[PDB]
Amino acid sequence: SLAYKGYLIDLDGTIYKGKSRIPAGERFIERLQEKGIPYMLVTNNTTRTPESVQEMLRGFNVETPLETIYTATMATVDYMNDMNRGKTAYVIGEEGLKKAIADAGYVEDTKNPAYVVVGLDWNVTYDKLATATLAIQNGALFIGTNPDLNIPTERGLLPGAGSLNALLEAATRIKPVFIGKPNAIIMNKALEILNIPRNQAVMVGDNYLTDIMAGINNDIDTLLVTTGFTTVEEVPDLPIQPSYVLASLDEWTFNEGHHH
Amino acid sequence: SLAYKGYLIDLDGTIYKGKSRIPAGERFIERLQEKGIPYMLVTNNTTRTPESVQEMLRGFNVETPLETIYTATMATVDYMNDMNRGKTAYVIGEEGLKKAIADAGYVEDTKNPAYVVVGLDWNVTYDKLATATLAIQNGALFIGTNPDLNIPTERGLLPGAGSLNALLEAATRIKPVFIGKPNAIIMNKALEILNIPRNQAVMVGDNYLTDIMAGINNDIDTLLVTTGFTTVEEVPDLPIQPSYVLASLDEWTFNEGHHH
Amino acid sequence: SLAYKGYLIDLDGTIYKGKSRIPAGERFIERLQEKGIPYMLVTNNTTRTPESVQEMLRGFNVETPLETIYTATMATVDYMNDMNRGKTAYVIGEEGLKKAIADAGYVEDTKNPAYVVVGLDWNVTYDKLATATLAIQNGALFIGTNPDLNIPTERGLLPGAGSLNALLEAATRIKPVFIGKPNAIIMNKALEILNIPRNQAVMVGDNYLTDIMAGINNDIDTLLVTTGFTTVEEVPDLPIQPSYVLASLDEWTFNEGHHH
Amino acid sequence: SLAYKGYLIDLDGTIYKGKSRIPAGERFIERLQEKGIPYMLVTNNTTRTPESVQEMLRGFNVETPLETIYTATMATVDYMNDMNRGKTAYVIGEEGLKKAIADAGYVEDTKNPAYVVVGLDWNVTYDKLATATLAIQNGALFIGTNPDLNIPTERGLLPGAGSLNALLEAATRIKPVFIGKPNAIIMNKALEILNIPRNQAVMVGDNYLTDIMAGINNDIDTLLVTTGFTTVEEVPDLPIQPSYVLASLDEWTFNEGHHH
Ligand code: NA
Ligand code: NA
Ligand code: NA
Ligand code: NA
Repeated sequence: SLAYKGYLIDLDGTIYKGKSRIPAGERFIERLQEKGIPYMLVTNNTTRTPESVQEMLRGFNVETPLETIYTATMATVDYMNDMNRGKTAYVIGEEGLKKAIADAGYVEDTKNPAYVVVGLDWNVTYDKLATATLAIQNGALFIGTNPDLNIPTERGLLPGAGSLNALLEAATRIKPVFIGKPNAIIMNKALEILNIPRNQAVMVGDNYLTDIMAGINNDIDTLLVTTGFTTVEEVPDLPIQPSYVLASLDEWTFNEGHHH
Repeated sequence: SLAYKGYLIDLDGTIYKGKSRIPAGERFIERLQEKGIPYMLVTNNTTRTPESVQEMLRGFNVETPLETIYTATMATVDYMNDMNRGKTAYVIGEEGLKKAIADAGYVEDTKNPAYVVVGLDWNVTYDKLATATLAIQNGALFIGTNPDLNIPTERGLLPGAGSLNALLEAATRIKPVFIGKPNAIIMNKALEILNIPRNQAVMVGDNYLTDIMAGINNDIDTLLVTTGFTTVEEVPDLPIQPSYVLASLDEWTFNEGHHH
Repeated sequence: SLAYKGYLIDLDGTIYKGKSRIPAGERFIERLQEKGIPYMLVTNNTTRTPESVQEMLRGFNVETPLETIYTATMATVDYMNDMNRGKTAYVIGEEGLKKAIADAGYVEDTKNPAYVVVGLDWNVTYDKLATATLAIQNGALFIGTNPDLNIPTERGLLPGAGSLNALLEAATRIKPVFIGKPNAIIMNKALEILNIPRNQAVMVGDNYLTDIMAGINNDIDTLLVTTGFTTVEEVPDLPIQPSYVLASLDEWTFNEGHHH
Repeated sequence: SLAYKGYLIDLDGTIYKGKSRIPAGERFIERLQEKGIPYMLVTNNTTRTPESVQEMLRGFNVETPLETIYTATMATVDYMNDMNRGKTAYVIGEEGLKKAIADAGYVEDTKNPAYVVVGLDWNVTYDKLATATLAIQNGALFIGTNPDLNIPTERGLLPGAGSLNALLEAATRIKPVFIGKPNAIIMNKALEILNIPRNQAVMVGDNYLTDIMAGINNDIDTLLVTTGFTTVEEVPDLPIQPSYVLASLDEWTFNEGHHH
């Protein structure tokens, strides 16, 4: 009857919601901190530095150590460093991702790069896509930062990183190695930093396809909170139920545990 | 032992090859004309008017009546007119396609168009893709002009119309109605203009996935000539052999026929 | 303002429903007959001879000439005869399909058949699937009779012909040529027998994915009647609306027409 | 310049080949043992107990502790125990898999089982497939033991577990959680038993799509030995090269390491 010993937690839709608060999300982090329970904040977003995420969270009454924040950009860089294929890349994405990759020592090579890395680019163009296509055809290791097919905006549900990757997969017949949730690489790396065994951890989030499938596919218990992307109405028809479903994180006691 | 009574024929790779001649292709049309055998020239290209195709072919010693030329742009417009969903559209593509659609009376509606039509756009942008995504989500009838995943260029095999459509299918979960070869709509419409029964026609081309599958999927005999996209080396491993495989159209006698 | 000149019409779910009547379906055929309007009854079912369909329909007060009935089995045989690849086949399916193929002169070849043909087999086995896999790998022309993923039964929605084909596509990497609705081959052949131009015909049925997509994908107007597979509640969320949606075929006047 | 500290190693195609020896594979294990380097033998096969694998390996001059053997059956049971959805299952597979699941306390429930588990069944039938389909539709957690599309036999490349899963995915629209290589679950669990950090481990095998993609997708260095499924000729066209490619395991020194 041991309680969970560590937490992996989504941000947008869970701890805050766009520009709006989720006060129970703020209290969830507050309570983790008061109890001394380790956690990681795990996001597919590739546009912010961890410093920027940390500062943004202060506006929602969350003061979290820098080292608790783990983004798909960090995991992408970490994977590139591990695979050790060479310090050249061609990148499609926002400045945050491009700067992280360049800061890690990867220099732009538009023709024979070791890596082609593709995240959301709000200003993607045919020519960027053609450049990536040829580079992939020429043998670069093709990485997608995150598989999300859409990104919610004030305009509506626009194409996400996963849709841009879909164009290149169609054009090259090469499937990208996707780093972000629900895939293994970001989960393994976040678990490593958490330094708690997988069977003592819980993944907490609002998004069934990224957060909850992250737990199902990687064998980690799951807490779905219905404050974000996955609506209350959608829960009954989920093919695989999460370990827990909550309307508010205030319902969580921290006494919950695996097989407990 | 009746010879084929009509021909459906690809252009680039078959009658000419980019800026270069295929002299036996020119002689194939010459011989059709001398024998009085009806034919259509059927292309997935969406960037030229039939007038432009006709003029271009003169440079390769081919003088063909305007009415022999049938492009994926024409078939797209014809399909839109038939389906009669309304005279509004949002189009991704080159000027040739956009002008044809506007000339047909479709006015641009970026929000609630009856149709979203997607062909190759050498200058596609995130914002054009986002606009199409929302319009499709809002209920527009989503049409792809042609399914080709790539387009050959001097640079290499770049993303084609089919790859741009792939991004939108990923972002919307809606599969486009593809008009161009090897799909039925362009084939039915070309056959209609040809005015010869399907079982008395042959589809002639260089490209297995567009021309030869056009015949296999639509039940029309096929002549593969290995002067273009599908190489001589690839022929043995084709999953379904064409009705005929030729190294040069000069080998064709016009005495060939169905079950003959 | 010309009325439609010919009809293509689904059976189960439209003219009758399993063992139960749809009286307005019976009256639809009665009215067609009284008005002298040509029609075809077009079904993906591969288990009955057209004689058997004709006799069964008598129990639902429908007396229809034998030549009005066109099944996926007939269209499969017709396609095999047209493609003229040789009088050998390996077949997965029920006795009705196997007998039709043998009656057409195709002899069983388990190793090097010209054709592999796959429909629903209520008693499919690993060994039949392995036999078909090897035969396809060896170069046989792989045909699926109909693409339906499921078949409704008293037990529930069981795997259909399309699901059996899916196993073989996975095992061989070869996609079958699917004959049945909504694909072109059965539609072209039914239209040929109907002998009415495509733009003067309407496809009538209860099943969006087979009957209504048959019209959308092949450019034929569509009448969805909500007495069968596609429910009234599902209509608003259809990606492409049918030309007409009716709760009962009694609402149809026969004065309806294309662009009319 | 630290050498790898642990090994994950495929069996058939790597340590032996069907009924035939790979003597350098036997010497690879001998050398690991002499050097005291920990290893796991990781296989997608679901038909043998680890005792049976251990006995079989003795015939190839390999004496390995029982605890070094980790199969897709073990990992499937482990995952079912972890997910803790209930002690009922419906299983498609061979007796080895069925016995392991029953030994773990899962009782057969053909209607409302907590789990549906699908591996290769040499005698699969329509009725077993229909039973699984309904059980999945009814909400069971659908698990595929291993994703391999084919299984090599004396007859040829027959349908594998992944192809049987493909039928059920088509019939249900539910994708299985695949346990076996190259998926994360079997890799994480083997790594756990190995008790060596991921970045100090190497995955060794003959099969690009299962063993080498296991390393690429899960961020573990890879040794491809060309004695089995992936041929020497196929190596140049691999989309992502392994960390090492060897013609014989005799070329490996055990001085090789990560970034070393
Ligand atoms: Na979220
Ligand atoms: Na061509
Ligand atoms: Na029906
Ligand atoms: Na192997």
